[PDB]
Amino acid sequence: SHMRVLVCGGAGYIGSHFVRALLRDTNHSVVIVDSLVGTHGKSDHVETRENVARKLQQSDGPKPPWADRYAALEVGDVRNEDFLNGVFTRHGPIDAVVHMCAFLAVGESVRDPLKYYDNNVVGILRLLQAMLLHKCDKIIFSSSAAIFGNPTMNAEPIDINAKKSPESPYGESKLIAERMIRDCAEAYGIKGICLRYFNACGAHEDGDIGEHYQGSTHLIPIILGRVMSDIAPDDKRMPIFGTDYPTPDGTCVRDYVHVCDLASAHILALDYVEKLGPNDKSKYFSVFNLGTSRGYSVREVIEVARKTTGHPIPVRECGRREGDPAYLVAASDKAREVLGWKPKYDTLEAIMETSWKFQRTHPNGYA
Amino acid sequence: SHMRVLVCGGAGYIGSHFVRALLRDTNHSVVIVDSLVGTHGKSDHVETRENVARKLQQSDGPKPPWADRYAALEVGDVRNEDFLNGVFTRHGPIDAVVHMCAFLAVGESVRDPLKYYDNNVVGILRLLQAMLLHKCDKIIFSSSAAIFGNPTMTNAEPIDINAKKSPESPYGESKLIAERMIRDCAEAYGIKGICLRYFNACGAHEDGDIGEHYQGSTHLIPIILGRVMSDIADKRMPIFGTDYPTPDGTCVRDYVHVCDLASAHILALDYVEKLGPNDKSKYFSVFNLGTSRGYSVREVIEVARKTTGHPIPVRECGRREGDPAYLVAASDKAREVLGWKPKYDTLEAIMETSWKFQRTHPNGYA
Ligand SMILES: NC(=O)c1ccc[n+]([C@@H]2O[C@H](COP(=O)([O-])OP(=O)(O)OC[C@H]3O[C@@H](n4cnc5c(N)ncnc54)[C@H](O)[C@@H]3O)[C@@H](O)[C@H]2O)c1
Ligand SMILES: NC(=O)c1ccc[n+]([C@@H]2O[C@H](COP(=O)([O-])OP(=O)(O)OC[C@H]3O[C@@H](n4cnc5c(N)ncnc54)[C@H](O)[C@@H]3O)[C@@H](O)[C@H]2O)c1
Ligand SMILES: O=c1ccn([C@@H]2O[C@H](COP(=O)(O)OP(=O)(O)O)[C@@H](O)[C@H]2O)c(=O)[nH]1
Ligand SMILES: O=c1ccn([C@@H]2O[C@H](COP(=O)(O)OP(=O)(O)O)[C@@H](O)[C@H]2O)c(=O)[nH]1
Repeated sequence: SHMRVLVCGGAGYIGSHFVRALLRDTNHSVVIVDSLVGTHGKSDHVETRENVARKLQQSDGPKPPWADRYAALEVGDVRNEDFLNGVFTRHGPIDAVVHMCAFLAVGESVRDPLKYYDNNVVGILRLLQAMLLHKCDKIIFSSSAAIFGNPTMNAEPIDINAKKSPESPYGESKLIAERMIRDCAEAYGIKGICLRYFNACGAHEDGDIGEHYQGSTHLIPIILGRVMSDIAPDDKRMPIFGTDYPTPDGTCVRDYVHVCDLASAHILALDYVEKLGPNDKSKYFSVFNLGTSRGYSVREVIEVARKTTGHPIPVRECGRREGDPAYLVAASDKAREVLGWKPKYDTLEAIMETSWKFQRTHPNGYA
Repeated sequence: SHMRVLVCGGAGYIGSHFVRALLRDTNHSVVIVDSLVGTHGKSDHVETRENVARKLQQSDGPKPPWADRYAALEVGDVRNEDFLNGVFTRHGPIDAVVHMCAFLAVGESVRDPLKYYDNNVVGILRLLQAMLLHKCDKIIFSSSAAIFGNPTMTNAEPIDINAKKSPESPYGESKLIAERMIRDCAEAYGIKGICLRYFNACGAHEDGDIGEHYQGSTHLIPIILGRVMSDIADKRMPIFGTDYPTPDGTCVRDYVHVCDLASAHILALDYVEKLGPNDKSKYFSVFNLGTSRGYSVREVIEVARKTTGHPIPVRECGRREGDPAYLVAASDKAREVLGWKPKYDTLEAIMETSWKFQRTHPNGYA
């Protein structure tokens, strides 16, 4: 069911996996708008017309059914209202917006709130205003488990409607965005879906795209980066942020969901909003928690990395990183029931293997 | 305590009363920044150097202690970076910011959320960024009872500062996010902030020269008094919703005089100015400002009838979306910590000042 999709932040980690799924599993037209602030100012990995061509060229073998599928790339900031307007006009009519751009280092948001409120909140504001101006009535928003925080001061899978008590400015910025999108449904008829990803991880089976460790603030990429340093010719120990949490082993528990499963959820979300009609209205705004429903502590994740890489990965216990909730695991019944979401990755072992395959073949990232 | 104060939205209804209190009851320097979007693009009422000299000229009798006091006026949008930065630079150093600008029609925020999220949220964001850039560490923010919304399922009692926040409108959401942004700036940059939740602002300065004119107003009392004016200077007074979970079915509110709100800001300014390195836990504070008395829409109209002597015919209508059923304030902390002492209690006295201003201003300030 062809549809022209505008993917903000599409050159990023999760965005690249979503775009690839759009290009290989759908007939939608893809337009990416990214400032490249989260990609070191480069876009060699983006599946533009030229990049896709070079890939099919440099390599030999049966031409894939998606060999001619590519996305357009518009480089700029979504807060630059002029730039944004030009993108909607030149690539219009835009049927749906998938808003993935943001700053997402929870620890950094606590130290520099304004950087996060500006980019995260003003960014979604500008998109919503552009959608209204250009008659676009469908949006899929990248939310987070960070909107939940710790229980109001049993730890079990978090439901979509659990209380929202953000433990960081990052979480607050995602939460206000959901409120804004919700209010636009009632006021302007904008159909929106907020997908709360939990801990995104893994890499596409092809092993060519993923989250490089250099400059990363996330657990697994950092662990694998320590291995990339243990592999190199002779403190390289793996830092554990906080061991005094209200969890079984004292370290934070998270739900690691594969980026390819997150990608398929967006395709299902797009089909859902596209089928909504005027009688649905109460269904114009919906939220879904995306996770495997299984949790792993920081210690357990490191142990899986050790068994996946075959390396020692010496650790070192440190103090808590401000902004971190003790436990964040997802209950995804709504996503499974309503969207028909069917995650292919369940164990961290299989996920970790795809992350390692990508990292171990990219000592310098995409560079 | 000679402090230079930047008052955003200072040309407005509540801002004008706060500025007058600053000029007559303090020795602070006042700089007003306002786009005049809420004042019909005019500022004849603002107590600038010129406007104040005209009052003096027309006045007969000995000069008051505050005869020559005036405020500077910078006309522009706080969301305009170049403009805001220029104001901080030319009038600097700015010691404290009193952020009063915003759009505040609860009913309109439900119909047009983006207009409110933009102005209300981006406005406070720019001010906080400017404060950081220009080394300003003190801010007093105009919050609202709208951040509370309805109670989660009893006994309807005055609302405590830490009651659950369940905004019933985008307007309430915009005020709430501003409080969380200010709070996070305390922890991160050492910015000392106070969020004053005004409840239903009403009344007018005893002088009878400034207030909220009915033409273009979305608020209850100004609209009621406007119905009295139109008849003299349907045409029936509309009651929005009569099926609310209240004693008489209409919304209950806490009407607090703008002059009492003004004195609370002066007390708030003193509170943040006295904060030091040891008072980290006090860098972010919130206070609910109300009389603790509630009046339903029916009761307010009843008071207006007696105050004006006009029949004020009515027509019951449906609910205005975005309205909580009950909003009355418990002001224990404001009284205990700031030493706030409201001079107006009952609505009769308040209504009297509102009527005095309106009846003498058939065309507003025009
Ligand atoms: N990574 C996770 O575990 C996780 C979990 C929950 C939610 N999320 C959310 O998913 C989205 C994507 O995350 P990611 O891991 O792919 O991160 P990422 O940084 O790789 O992707 C974000 C992309 O957005 C771009 N961007 C940022 N601000 C922009 C702006 N103002 N204008 C244009 N482009 C801009 C960046 O250049 C980057 O390419 C974000 O909204 C993030 O908050 C991520
Ligand atoms: N009136 C009430 O009952 C009430 C209750 C609770 C909270 N508040 C808050 O108190 C404050 C003042 O309310 P008021 O009744 O005096 O309203 P008002 O409209 O008279 O005052 C607001 C002033 O801010 C200005 N303004 C708006 N956006 C601006 C911008 N972007 N840049 C520069 N100036 C801008 C307007 O021109 C206006 O002069 C607002 O923040 C309002 O939300 C009012
Ligand atoms: O070097 C690191 C990086 C992260 N973490 C922890 O691993 C968990 C996941 O952190 P991440 O930044 O990868 O994602 P988040 O849960 O903040 O969205 C959290 O408890 C972090 O404190 C850690 O112990 N050491
Ligand atoms: O013409 C009007 C205007 C307002 N109201 C009601 O009076 C109460 C106060 O409304 P207002 O806009 O003056 O202030 P708010 O409580 O929204 O901050 C609310 O229940 C309104 O619905 C009314 O019944 N008729």
